[PDB]
Formats: sequence, C-alpha cells, structure tokens
Amino acid sequence: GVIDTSAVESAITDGQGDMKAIGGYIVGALVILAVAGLIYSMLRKA
Amino acid sequence: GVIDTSAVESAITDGQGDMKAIGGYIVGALVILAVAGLIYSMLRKA
Amino acid sequence: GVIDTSAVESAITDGQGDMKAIGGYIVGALVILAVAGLIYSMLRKA
Amino acid sequence: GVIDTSAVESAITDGQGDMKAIGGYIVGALVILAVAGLIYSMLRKA
Amino acid sequence: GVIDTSAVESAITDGQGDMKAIGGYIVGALVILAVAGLIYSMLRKA
Amino acid sequence: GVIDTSAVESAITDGQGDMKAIGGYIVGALVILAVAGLIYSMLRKA
Amino acid sequence: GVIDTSAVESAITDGQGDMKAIGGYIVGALVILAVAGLIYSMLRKA
Amino acid sequence: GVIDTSAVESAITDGQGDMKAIGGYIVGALVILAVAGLIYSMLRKA
Amino acid sequence: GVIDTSAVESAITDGQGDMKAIGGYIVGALVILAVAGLIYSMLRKA
Amino acid sequence: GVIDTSAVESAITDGQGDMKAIGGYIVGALVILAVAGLIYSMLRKA
Amino acid sequence: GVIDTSAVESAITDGQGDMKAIGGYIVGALVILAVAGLIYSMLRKA
Amino acid sequence: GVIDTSAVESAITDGQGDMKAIGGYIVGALVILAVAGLIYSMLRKA
Amino acid sequence: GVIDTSAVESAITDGQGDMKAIGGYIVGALVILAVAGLIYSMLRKA
Amino acid sequence: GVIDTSAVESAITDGQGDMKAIGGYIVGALVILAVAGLIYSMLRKA
Amino acid sequence: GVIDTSAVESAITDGQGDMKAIGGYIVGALVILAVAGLIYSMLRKA
Amino acid sequence: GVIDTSAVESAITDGQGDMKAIGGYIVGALVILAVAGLIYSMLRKA
Amino acid sequence: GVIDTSAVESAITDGQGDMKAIGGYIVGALVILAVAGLIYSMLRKA
Amino acid sequence: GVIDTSAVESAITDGQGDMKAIGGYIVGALVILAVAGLIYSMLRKA
Amino acid sequence: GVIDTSAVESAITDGQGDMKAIGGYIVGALVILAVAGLIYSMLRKA
Amino acid sequence: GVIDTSAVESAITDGQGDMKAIGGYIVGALVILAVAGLIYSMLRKA
Amino acid sequence: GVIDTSAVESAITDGQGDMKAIGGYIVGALVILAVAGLIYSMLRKA
Amino acid sequence: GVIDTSAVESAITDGQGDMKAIGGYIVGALVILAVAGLIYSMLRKA
Amino acid sequence: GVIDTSAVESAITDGQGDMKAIGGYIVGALVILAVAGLIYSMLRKA
Amino acid sequence: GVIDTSAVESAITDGQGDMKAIGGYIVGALVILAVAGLIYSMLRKA
Amino acid sequence: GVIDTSAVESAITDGQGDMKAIGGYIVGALVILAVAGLIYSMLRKA
Amino acid sequence: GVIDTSAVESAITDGQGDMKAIGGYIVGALVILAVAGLIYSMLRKA
Amino acid sequence: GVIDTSAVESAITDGQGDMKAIGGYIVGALVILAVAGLIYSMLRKA
Amino acid sequence: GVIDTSAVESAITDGQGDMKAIGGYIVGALVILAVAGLIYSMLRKA
Amino acid sequence: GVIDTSAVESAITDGQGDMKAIGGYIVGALVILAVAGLIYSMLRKA
Amino acid sequence: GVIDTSAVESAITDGQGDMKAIGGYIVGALVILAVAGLIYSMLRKA
Amino acid sequence: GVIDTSAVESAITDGQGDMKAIGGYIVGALVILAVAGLIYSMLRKA
Amino acid sequence: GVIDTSAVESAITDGQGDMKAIGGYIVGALVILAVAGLIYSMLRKA
Amino acid sequence: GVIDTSAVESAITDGQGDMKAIGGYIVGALVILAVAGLIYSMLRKA
Amino acid sequence: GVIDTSAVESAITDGQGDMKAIGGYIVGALVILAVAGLIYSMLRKA
Amino acid sequence: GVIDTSAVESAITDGQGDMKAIGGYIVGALVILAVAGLIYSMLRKA
Repeated sequence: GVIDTSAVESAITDGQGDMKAIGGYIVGALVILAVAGLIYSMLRKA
Repeated sequence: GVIDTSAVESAITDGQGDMKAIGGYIVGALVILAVAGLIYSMLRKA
Repeated sequence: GVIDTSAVESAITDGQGDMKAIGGYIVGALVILAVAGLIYSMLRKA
Repeated sequence: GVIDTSAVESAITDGQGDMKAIGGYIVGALVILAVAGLIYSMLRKA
Repeated sequence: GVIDTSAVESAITDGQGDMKAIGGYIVGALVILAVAGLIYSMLRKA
Repeated sequence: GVIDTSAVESAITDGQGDMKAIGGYIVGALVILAVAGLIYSMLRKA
Repeated sequence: GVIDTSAVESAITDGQGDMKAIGGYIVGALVILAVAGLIYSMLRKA
Repeated sequence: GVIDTSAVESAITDGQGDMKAIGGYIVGALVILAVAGLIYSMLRKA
Repeated sequence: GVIDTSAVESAITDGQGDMKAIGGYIVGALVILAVAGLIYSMLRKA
Repeated sequence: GVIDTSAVESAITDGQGDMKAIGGYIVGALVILAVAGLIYSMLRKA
Repeated sequence: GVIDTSAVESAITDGQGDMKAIGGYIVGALVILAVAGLIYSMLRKA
Repeated sequence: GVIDTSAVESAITDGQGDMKAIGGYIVGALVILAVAGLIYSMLRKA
Repeated sequence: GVIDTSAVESAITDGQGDMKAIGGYIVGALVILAVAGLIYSMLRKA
Repeated sequence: GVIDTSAVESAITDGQGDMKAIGGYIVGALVILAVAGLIYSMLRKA
Repeated sequence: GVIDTSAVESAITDGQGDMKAIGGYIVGALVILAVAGLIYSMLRKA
Repeated sequence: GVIDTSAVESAITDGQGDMKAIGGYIVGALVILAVAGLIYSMLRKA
Repeated sequence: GVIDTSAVESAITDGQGDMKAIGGYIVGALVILAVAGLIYSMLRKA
Repeated sequence: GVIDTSAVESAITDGQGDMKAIGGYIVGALVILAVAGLIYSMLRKA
Repeated sequence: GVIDTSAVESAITDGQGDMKAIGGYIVGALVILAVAGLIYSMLRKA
Repeated sequence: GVIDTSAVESAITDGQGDMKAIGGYIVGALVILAVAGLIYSMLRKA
Repeated sequence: GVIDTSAVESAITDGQGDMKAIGGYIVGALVILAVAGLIYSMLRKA
Repeated sequence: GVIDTSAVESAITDGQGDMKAIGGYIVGALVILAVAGLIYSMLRKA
Repeated sequence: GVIDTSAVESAITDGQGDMKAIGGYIVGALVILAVAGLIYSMLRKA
Repeated sequence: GVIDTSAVESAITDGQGDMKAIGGYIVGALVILAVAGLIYSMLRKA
Repeated sequence: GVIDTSAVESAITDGQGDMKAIGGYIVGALVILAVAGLIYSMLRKA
Repeated sequence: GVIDTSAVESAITDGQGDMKAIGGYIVGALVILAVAGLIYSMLRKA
Repeated sequence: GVIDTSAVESAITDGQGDMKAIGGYIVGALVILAVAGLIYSMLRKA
Repeated sequence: GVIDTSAVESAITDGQGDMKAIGGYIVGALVILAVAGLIYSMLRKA
Repeated sequence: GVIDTSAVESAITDGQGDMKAIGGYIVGALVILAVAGLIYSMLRKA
Repeated sequence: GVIDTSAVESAITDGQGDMKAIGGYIVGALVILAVAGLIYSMLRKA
Repeated sequence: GVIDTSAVESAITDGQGDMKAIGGYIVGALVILAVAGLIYSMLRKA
Repeated sequence: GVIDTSAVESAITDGQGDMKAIGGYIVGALVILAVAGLIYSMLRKA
Repeated sequence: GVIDTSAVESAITDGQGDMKAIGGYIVGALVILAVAGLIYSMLRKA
Repeated sequence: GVIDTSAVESAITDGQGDMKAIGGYIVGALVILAVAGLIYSMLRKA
Repeated sequence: GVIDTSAVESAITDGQGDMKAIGGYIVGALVILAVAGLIYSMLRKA
C-alpha cells in the first residue's frame, strides 16, 4: 500500500543518486584517456 | 448469531491489518533488490 | 406449525445477513493481498 | 456482494496508482543511465 | 423448488456481474504494467 | 402406492430441471473467469 | 449441459477476439521500437 | 437398476462431448497467443 | 483432440508466414544500410 | 477396470501424437527465425 | 432364508456390474480432460 | 470374512496394475514434451 | 471483457506514443554526435 | 496476426525510407570533404 | 516405473542426437561467414 | 502397518533411482548444448 | 495474530539486511572488473 | 444445563488459545522460508 | 489439549531449525555459482 | 477402558513411526531432484 | 522429433546458401574498390 | 506514463547539451593541432 | 526430521562439489579462447 | 529467405554501380592534377 | 520516425556548412604558403 | 549426480579440444595475410 | 540467514580475488603487445 | 543511393573545375619566372 | 562436435587458399607499378 | 547502496590514477621517438 | 568463396591492365620532356 | 551529468594547453634546422 | 574457483610467450626492410 | 596455441625470405641506373 | 590494479630502452651516408 510505496520512492531516489554519481566518475577516467590520446597525436605529427 | 459475528469482523480486521503490513515489508526488500540491480548495470555499461 | 415457521424465516434471515457480510470482509483481505502482489511484480520487472 | 465489490474497485485503484508511479521513478533512473552512456560515447569518439 | 430457484439465478447473476468487472479492473493494472515495460526497453536500447 | 408414486416422479422431475439449470448458470461465471485469465496472460507476455 | 455449453463457446470466442487484438497492438509498439533502432544505427555508422 | 443405468451412459456421453469441445476452443486461444509471441520475438531480434 | 489440433497447424502456419516475411523486410533495410556504407568508404578513400 | 483402461491408453496415445506434432511445427518457425538472423548478421558484417 | 438369499446375490451382482461400468465411463471423461491439459501445456511452452 | 477378503486383494491388485501403467503412458508424453523443449532451445541459441 | 479491452488499446496507444517520441529525442543526440565527428575529420585532414 | 503484420510492413517501410535518406545526406558531407582535399593537394603540389 | 523409464532414456537419446546435429549445421553457416570475412579483409588491406 | 511400510521404502527407492538417472541424461543434452555454444563463439570471434 | 506478526517484521528485517549487504559485495567485484577494463583500453590505445 | 455450559466456554477457550498459538509458530517457519527465498534471488541476479 | 500442544511447539521448532539450515546450504551452492559467473565474465572481457 | 487405551497409544506410536520415516524417504528424492536442478543451471549459464 | 529435424537441416541449408552468396556479392564491390585505389596510386606517382 | 516521460525529454535534453559542448572543446584542441602543423610545414619548406 | 535432513546436507554437498568443478572446466575453455584472441591481435597489428 | 535475398543482390548491384562510377570521377580529377604537374615541370626545366 | 528525421537533415546541414567553410580557411593558408614558395624560388634563381 | 558429471568433463574436454584447434587454423590465415602485407610494403618502398 | 550469509561474503571475496588477478595477467600481455608496436614504429620511421 | 550519387558527380565536378583552374594560375607564375631567367641569361652572355 | 569441426577445417582451408591467391595478384599490380616508377626515374635523370 | 558506492569511487579513483600514469609513460617513448626523427632529418639535410 | 574469388582475379586483372597502360602514357610525356632538354643543351653549348 | 561535465572542460583545457606548448617546442627545433640550412647554402655558393 | 584459476595463469602465460615471440619475428622482417631502404638511398645519392 | 605458433614462425620466415630477395633485385636496377649516370657525366665533362 | 601496473612501467621501460638504442644505430648509418656525400662533393669540385 501507499505508505509502503513512499518508501519505494525513497530507495529508488538513493538508487538514482548513486547512478549519476558513479557514471560521472567513469567519465573522469574517459577524459584523462581522451586527452592523453591527443598528446600522443601531437608527437606522432611533429 | 449477530453479536458473535461482530467479533468476526474484529478478528478479520486484525487479519487484514497484518496482511498489508507484512506485504509492505516484503516490498522494502524488493526495492533494495531492484535498485541494487540498477547499479550493477551502471558498472556493466561504463 | 405456521407461526413457528415464520420464526424460522426470521432466524434464517439473520443467518444470511451474517453470511454475506462476513464473506464480504474476507474479500477486503483478498483485494489487499492481490494488489500487494501487483506491486511486487512491478519491482521484479523494473 | 455488490457493496463489498465497490471496495474492490477502491483498493485496486490505489493499486494501479502505486504501479504507474513506481514504474515512472524507475524510468527516471534509466534516463540518467542512458544519457550517461551517450557522453561516454562522446569521449570514446573524440 | 422453482420460485426459490429463480432467486438462485438472481444471486448468481449478480455474482457474474461482479466477476467480469473486478477481472476487468485487474487488467487495467496489467496494461499500465506492460506498457511501462516497453518504455523501460526504449531507454535500455537507445 | 402407485398413484402417489407418480407424484414422486413429478417432484423429482422438477428437481432435476432445477439442477441442470443452476449448474448451467454457474458455468456462465466460470467461462467469464477463465477467459479473463487468458487476457491477463496476454499482457504478462507481451 | 449442451445449451449452457453453447454459451461457453460464445464467451470463449469473445476471449480469443480480445487476445489477437491486444497482441496485435503490442506489435505496433515493437515495430516502432525496432525501426527506431535501425536509424540509431545509421547515425552510429555514418 | 440396469435401464436407469443406460441413461447414466447417455448423460455421461453428453458430458464427455462437451468437455473435449470446450477444451478444444481453449486451445484455439492458446495457439493465437503462442504465435503472437513468435512475432514479438521477430521484432525483438531484427 | 485431433480436429482441434488441425486448427493448431493452421494458426501456426500463418504464424510462420508472418515471420519470414517480416524478417525479410528487415533485411531490405540492412542492405540499404550496408551498401550506403560502401559508398561512404569510396569517398574516404579517394 | 481393465477394459476401461485400454481406452485410457488409446486417448493418451492420441494425446502424445498431437504433442510431438505441434511441437514440431513450432520448430519450423524457430528455424526460419534462426536463419533469418544469420543473414542479418551477414549484412552487419560485410 | 436360503433361496431368498440366492436372489440377494443376483441383485447384488447386477449392482456391481452397473458400478464398474459407470465408473469406467467417468474415466473416459477424465482421460480426455487429462490429455487436453497436456496440449495446453505444449502451447504454453513453445 | 477371509475368503471375501482374498477377493479384495485381487481387485486391488488389478487396481495397482492399472495405475502404474497409466502413469507410465503419461510419462511418455512428458518426455516427448521435454525433449521438444531442448531443441527449441538449440535454435534460440544458435 | 470487451469494454475493459478498449481501455487496453487506450493505454497501449499512450505507450506507443511515448516510445516513438523518446526514441526520436535520442536520435537528436546521435545526429549532433555524428556531425561533430565529421568536423573532427576535417581538421585531421587539412 | 495478418492484419497487424501489414502494419509491420508499413512502419518498416517508413524505416527504410528514413535510412537511405539520412545515409544520403551524410554522403553530401563526405563529397565536400573529399574534394576539399583534392584542392589542398593542388596547392601542396604547385 | 522402471520400464517406462527405459523409454525415457530412449526419447532423451533421440533428443540429444537431434541437438548435436542441428548445432553442427549452424556451425557450417558460421564458418562460411567467418571466412568470408577474412577475404573481405584481404581486399581492405591490399 | 510396518511390513506394508517396508514396501513403501522399496517403491520409493525405485523412485529415487529413476530420478537421478533421468536427471542425469538430461544433463548429457545440456553439455552438448553448452559446448556447441562455445564453438559458435570461436567462429564469431576469429 | 499480532505478536506472531511482530516476529515476521523481525525475520524480514534480517532478510533485507542480508540482501543489501550481499548485493553490495557483488558490486565490489564489478568495480574491479570495470576499471580493469579501462586500463586494458589504455594499452589498446597507446 | 447452564453450569455445565460454563465449562463448555472454558474448554473452548483453551481450544482457541492453542490454535492461535500453533498457527503463530507455523508462521515463524514461513517467514524464514520466504526470506531465504529472497537471498536466493539476490545471488540469481547479481 | 495444552500439554499435547507443548509438544506441537517442539516438533515445529525442529521443523524451523531444519528449514533455515537446508535453505542455508542451498545458498552455498548459489554463491559458488554466482562467482563462477563473474570469472567467466572476466575472460569474455579481457 | 484404560487398558484397551494403552493399546491405542501403542498402535498410534507405530503409526507416527511409520510417518516420519516415509516422509523422510520422500525427502531423499526431493534433494536429488533439487540438486540435479542446480547442475542444469550451471550448464545453462556457462 | 526426427522428421521435424530433417526440416531443420533444410531451412538451415537454404540459410547457408544465402550467406555465401550475399557475402560473395559484397566482395564484388570490394574488388572494384581496391583496384580503383591502385589506379589512383598510379596517377599520384607518375 | 506521460508525465514521467516529460522528465525523459528533460534528462535527454541535458544530455544533448553536454554532448555538443564537449565535442566542441575537443575541436578546440584539433584546430590548435592542425595549425601547428601548418607552421611546421613553413619551416620544412623555407 | 533431523536425521533425514543430515542426508539433505550430504546430497547438497555433492551438488556443490559438482558445480564448482564443472564451472571450473568451462573456464578452461574460456582461457584458451581469450588467449587465442590475443594472438589474433598480434598478427592484425604487426 | 530466398526471395528476400534476390532483393539483396539488387541493392548490392546498385551499390557497386555507384562505386565504380564515383571512383571513376575521382580519377578524372587526378589526371588533370598529374598532367598539370608535368607542365609545371616543363617550365622549371626550360 | 519522420519528423524526428527532418531534424536529422537539419543538423547534418549545419554539419556540411561548417565543413566546407573550415576546409576553405585551410586553403587560405595553403595559398599563402604556396606563393611564398614561388618568391623563394625567384631569389634562388636570380 | 557424480557419474553423470564425469560425462560433463568428457564433453567439455572435446569442446576445448575443438576450440584451440579451430582458433589455430584461423591464425594460419592471419599469418599469410600479415606477411602478404609486408611484401606489399616492399614494393611500395623500393 | 546470517551465518549462511557470512559464507556468502567469503566466496564472493575469493571471487573478487580471482578477478583482479586474472585481469592483471591479461594486462601483462597487452603491455608486451603495445610496446612491441612501438619498436615496429621505430623501424617504419628510420 | 542513386540520386544521392548524382550529387556526388556534381560536387566532384566543381572540384575538378577548381583544380585545373588553380593549376593554371600557378603556371602563369612559372612562365614569368622562366622567361625572366632567359633575360638574365642574355646579360650574363653579352 | 568433432565431425562438424572437421568441416570447419575444410572451409577455413578454402579460406586461406583464397587469401594467399588474391594477395598474390595484388602484388602483380604493385610490381608493374614499382618498375614503371623506375623508368620514370631514368628519363628524369638522363 | 550508499556505503558500497563509496567503495566504487575508491576503486575508480585507483583506476584513473593508473591510467594517466601509464598514458604518461607511453608519451615518454613517443618523445624519444619524435626527437630521434629530427636528428635523422639533420643528417638527410646536411 | 571460390567462384566469387575467380571474379576477384578478373577485376584485379583489369586493374593491372589499366595500370601498365596509364604508366606507359606518362612515360611518353617524359621522353618528349627529356629530349627537349637535350636540344636546349645543344643551343646553350654551340 | 552537468557537474561531471564541467570537469570534462577542465581536463580538456589542460589537454589543449599541453598541445600548443609541445607543438611550440618542436618548432624551436625546426627553426634551428631551417636556418642551419641557409648557412650551408652560403658556403655552397661562395 | 582458485585452482581452476591457477590454470588461467598457465594458459595466459603461454599466451604472452607466444605474443612476444611472434612480435619479435615480425621485427626481423622490418629490420631487413629498413636497411634495404638505406642502401637504396646510397645509390640514389652517389 | 604453441604448435599453431610454430607455423607462425614458418610463414613469417618465408615472408622475410621474400623481402630481402625482392629488395635485392630492386637494388640491381638502382646500380645500373647510378652508373649510367656516371657515364652521362663523363661526356658532359669531356 | 596497482601492482599489475608497476609491471606496466617495467615493460614500457624496456620498450623505451630499445627505441632510443635502435634509433641511435640508424643514425650511425646516416652519418656514414652524409659524410660519404661530402667527399663525393670534393671530387666533383676539384
């Protein structure tokens, strides 16, 4: 019932919180990766 | 008879009380379950 | 005899009254049950 | 009987209410997930 | 006897009335469920 | 005796009449039930 | 009995009617889904 | 006695008739169901 | 029973008909896709 | 008794007949499905 | 007495005759039932 | 009495005979079912 | 039943509506992605 | 079923339409790219 | 029972027979696929 | 009673015998299945 | 009854405790997995 | 008579006492069961 | 009566003991299963 | 009377003896069943 | 079963037929591509 | 449902925002790269 | 009961034994697979 | 299937048509380029 | 779908716009380069 | 059970055998490919 | 329950241990790969 | 596709136009250069 | 399985055959190219 | 849950640490490469 | 496959044909160039 | 999400910083190279 | 599990062995290539 | 694996063989070229 | 992880070692080349 389902929203909320966060930190890695590639290209070139 | 049947309503009432409650706490488990799945998916992905 | 049998109808009437009532309150429980199952399914799923 | 079955509609109604709601909040998670994937792809790429 | 059995048809009729109705409202829940699944799939995918 | 027993056949006849009839209307309920289950399955599935 | 069972065929018929219909509309969703995937692939690619 | 029991066979016969028939029409529903699932799978896939 | 199962073959047949057809039209899309890739490669190259 | 149980074997036999048959036609669908997937893969690839 | 009791055996014999027969025809129904269930399962499955 | 009860053993024996037999033929159906499922899985897969 | 199944069509309709829409907005992202790749290629080149 | 599957062809058709179109406009970009390379080569050279 | 279960082994045996066979023919397709890819690579390259 | 219950153990024993056996032959199928999947993967890959 | 149902809450509580915990340790594995993938990508690249 | 019927209430009271108690301890088992299922699901999943 | 019902609690207690234990050992299997899956994923990946 | 009722306890005792025993051997079957399922799952999986 | 599985081989055969064919026509494109590159090189050079 | 899907558009919007932005900053790098190449060529030359 | 449940532990133990073993041999395959991929990459590259 | 695969050949054909054509027009550019180089050399020289 | 694909054309258009522009400004550099070479040659010479 | 699981090892063994073999022959192709590239480079060069 | 779930942590721990280890040895391969590429580049160049 | 490839010819045409033109103006420079050399020689000489 | 995998070797063999052949004919082109360059150099020179 | 997700950040952190480091050491190689090229050019020249 | 690869030889053949031809006509230009230089030298000289 | 994408800009910024810098120091080398060539020419000449 | 994972290290080890070896022999080719270029330059020059 | 990798060495060996050979014959051309230049110089001179 | 990444540094180190070395020996060749050119010039001259 209802009340029990307010608790649903609560745990789901924590859930989404976690997600965008984690997904964010992954991106931190990717940027470092990306950019390290661009330098690698600058040497290749000149 | 009648009076005896008011007591019926009484015990049945307790009955339903118990039910929606228990059924509720089960759902608490399910949400935790569900959401723990979503995080598991965020790692899989990124 | 007859008169005595009008009293029959009377006690039987109370009888049926009681029945549909009690049977009704049982159903209240079942609906709560049913629907609590449907929520349990929504978590399972998503 | 009838009256008892109006109460059925009532509890079932709450039921469906709960469902589309919960199912909705799950989707909130999925969108965040999805889109976090698209960014992950933008880095991969460039 | 006969007359008493016309009343049978009557209560049984109410009975069936109730049934297809309730069974109907359950389906309302299921559709909402179903379709909420399809959206969940659209995110998964794209 | 005999004549008295023709009346037996008569009341028994009414009896059987009633039975197959009532038993019939019960089945009307069951079919509605059954089939409402099949729809419930179509949603579950797709 | 027999007659009562013609009514069976009747309610079952409605039943099947409903089914292929609903199952059909679900497919409408799936096609839209499918094809939206193919476009998503055309971008990925070129 | 005997004769009375030939009538038994008769009503039982009708009985079985009804059964395989009804059971048959149910299957009509199931096939429609089944196959509608297979199409649903063809979209999922391609 | 048997007869009822000839109808099974019938609905299943329609089923398979549908499948190879749909699966076919999907392929029409894929070829267009594929080949559009090959042109994209001819430009890349020269 | 015995004789009555030879008829059991008979109806059960028809039963199994039906089964392996139907189950067979389902497989016809699956093969068409499968293989249509393999072509879909040949385009994806080249 | 004795002779009168040979007639007992006679009517009892008819009795048992009737029984195993009727009980037999009931089983005919059950087999049809059973097996119709197995087909219902083959669709469910595949 | 005793002798009458040897006949009991006799009819019960036939009884058990019938049972393991019938139960056996049912299993024949199940195996066909089972295995038809495994093939269905081989297509699904490859 | 029927009426209850008109409501099915209704919720399914909303369903499909949602889908093609969402699937659409995803594509908006992909195009931006794609094209940003093409510019990245123009620099690489010249 | 059949009719429902004509709608499949319809949505798939739109699908393919979209594809060859989009894939086409991508090529417009590539040609401009290509040719801009050839001019870049004419300067390099002379 | 036992004998009935020797027949189990028999139908299961056919079952496995079918499986490794079908699974085999699928592989025939895959090899053709694979190798057609390798040629596609030889052109790409030289 | 006791003796009658030694026969219970006996039939139950046969029972379990049958079970682990049949369950075993099913596994034979599964292994063939599994491994045929792994080869399918080796082609996919290289 | 009530008291007996307080014990329900108790065992269910332990239940949920266990769940989020276990689900947590699984995630520990996934992160290690994920990140080990990212390093694998850094080598691939440079 | 009356007094004798006060003793009725007494033994019936003990009766009900016993019942709700026993019924309670059964539930203790069920909860342990239930929850052990939920853990089993957490492993299945992750 | 009462005393007899203390013995009820006793046998029920053993009962629950058994349950949580067995249910526990099942979980031992599941964990081994789960984790063996995670390794299988590490190979798939790298 | 009393003495006669000591013999009651005696036959009832044998009774319970038999029960827990038989019920035990049934469980032997179930475990074999259960566990054979878990292996079936290990193949499915890997 | 067997016969049903000869049809498997049949549809799979068509399948492979299609594959090597299509894969072939793709190669026709690649050769034209390749060689058009070699001419492009002859101009570059001289 | 609908409302829940307005939130979809919202998160997707942010998504696309992010993308064209990031993709933009990457291009900033590429231009700097490109042009640094052109200077490198001016020295090579004169 | 208890003793019967020691046998449970026994069969479950064998069960788990089997599992980690089988799951192990599967991994043997995967490693061979994996590593054969790495060599395939060394050729691709140089 | 087959017919669907004749359409494959058709779209692939158009594909190759396009390719050799485009690749051709590129060469037109290259020749003009080449030869313009040769004149540039005649001036350099004399 | 369609509308969503008009937006595709739109973003692709911007895309191509950007390209021919950028590619153009690069050429501005090349001409300056080229011609600065020709002067360098006039000094070398005379 | 155990014995049945020795057969598991057996079929898995064949499995791995097949794999390293096939994977091996693929490499034969790759080497031929690789080296044919190196010759192609020797011409390019001198 | 709890204790049973400490064993969960234990097997999961071993699990993660295995993972980071294996994932590690894979990386050993990749580094050797990577670096062997860099040497290949030094020859290409000078 | 075709139409899209007529546009290819169009942009390529502009391309070649540009080329022979630019290449032409370069030659204008070269002639002026050349001839200025010849005068330089006439002075050297006489 | 094994036999099925002999066919693997067979198709792979054809595969490699094709490769070294095609790769060979490409080289024929390259030599003609190369050497045509050397003549071009003899004119340049003398 | 939350706490479990702090550990996520932790392992991801190590992850990124590793990455920028490794990516760094690769660059050390590239610089040595680059510069060794410049010396190679100084000899070529003078 | 094979046949498809005879067509490879065919298109490659045309390819080489084209090459030696074009390369030839280039040489025609070079000779005219060369020799025009020799006359230029005869004037310089005498 | 957003915040996470501000960090993107940050790491990309560092990235570009690095690039123009490194690219700059390369040019320092080139100038030294260039000019050392011009002196080499002054000796050649006079 | 553990032991099974020692075998992982073993097959991975062989793996890396193979790699550095093969990668090595490739380099043998490259050196021969390189140096053959240097001789080609000595002729060009003197 | 190992054995498969001895074949690698074999094909690579042939590879290198081919290379130094071809590279050798190219040099034969260059010497003839070179020396023909020296004679051309002897005439120029005297 | 970390430790595994210390080994990365190790193999990369060897890598760079190799590079500057090889690149060095190439330069030895170039100097010999260069200087042999200068002598060639001294003869040309005087």
